[PDB]
Amino acid sequence: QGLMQFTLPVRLCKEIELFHFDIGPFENMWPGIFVYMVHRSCGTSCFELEKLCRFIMSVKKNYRRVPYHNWKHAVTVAHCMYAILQNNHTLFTDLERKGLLIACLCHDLDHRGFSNSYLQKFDHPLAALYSTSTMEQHHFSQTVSILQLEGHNIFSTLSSSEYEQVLEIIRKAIIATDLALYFGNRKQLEEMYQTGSLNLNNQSHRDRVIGLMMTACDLCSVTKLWPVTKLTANDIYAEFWAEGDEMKKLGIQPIPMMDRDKKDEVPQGQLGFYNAVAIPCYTTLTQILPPTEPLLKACRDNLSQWEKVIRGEE
Ligand SMILES: COc1ccccc1N1CCN(C(=O)c2cc3c(C)nn(-c4ccccc4)c3s2)CC1
Ligand SMILES: [Mg+2]
Ligand SMILES: [Zn+2]
Repeated sequence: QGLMQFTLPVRLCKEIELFHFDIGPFENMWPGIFVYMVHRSCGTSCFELEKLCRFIMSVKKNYRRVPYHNWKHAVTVAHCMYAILQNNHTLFTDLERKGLLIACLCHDLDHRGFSNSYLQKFDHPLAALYSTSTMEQHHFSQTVSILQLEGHNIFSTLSSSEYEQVLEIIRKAIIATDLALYFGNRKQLEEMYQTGSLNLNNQSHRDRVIGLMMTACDLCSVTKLWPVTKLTANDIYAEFWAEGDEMKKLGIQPIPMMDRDKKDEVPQGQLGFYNAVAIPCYTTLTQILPPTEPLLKACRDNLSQWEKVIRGEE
């Protein structure tokens, strides 16, 4: 370091502060974008540049060449967390700022493009090792593995205490990306916010709020400009339909979402997801953290674009 400030071209320098930023098609700039975000979000001092770079490149190596759950998704989810943190400066601890961008970059490590359900019906060894949140316990495991490589300990300055705290933020943040867990997490938050029992000084409450941030960042393709949203959906479904094919190979009719013979039902499927998942997620998030409102507004814009697709207005 340490008078070595990363800088981006002007258009990226400005637009990276906005929730709807797309990191672009130049894979070799993504490490640079992430370090930029860590530097501005956390400090130039929070991590040793040499170690941070080495960690980022091993994380990248451990993402697979799958249509959707890839390195670009990792960096996209970390950019949404960066926009949330930078719009809510004073609400987060020094440990939280450190751990959350790392959690986001690692949250789908070694994803194979298959759901927890498929692993369970295939009888994959991971499903025997981890009975719930199967892929998410795997992703956390891969994170600890990489932190334990020589020259990869980006947390080397933390005390024993702070190190266990930061790895516990990361574990909880990554487990929360299991959408099966989102529904009750958001119900509890909605009740806590409305009865006014929500207390950010309660560690158990902070946990829930970071859980919700993790779902928000993870689903953030629905908060992009329509052409980004529309073209990402193609990647999402290319994984869904492969999984559907693999279900049929086990002798199991897949759900329609995964059946490539039911492509026609995609736009109605997106409506259900926006209504049952996305809109509620950003709504409750915007109640807890008012400056995240642009994510809700962009989500509602994309809902209305999918209504236009159904009405043949596109
Ligand atoms: C009744 O639903 C449930 C009830 C209890 C537990 C689990 C569920 N499932 C909910 C659905 N599940 C999904 O993975 C997802 C389905 C879709 C669809 C359609 N578009 N996107 C998506 C993602 C990211 C961006 C844009 C669009 C997603 S992600 C799995 C779990
Ligand atoms: Mg995941
Ligand atoms: Zn993800």
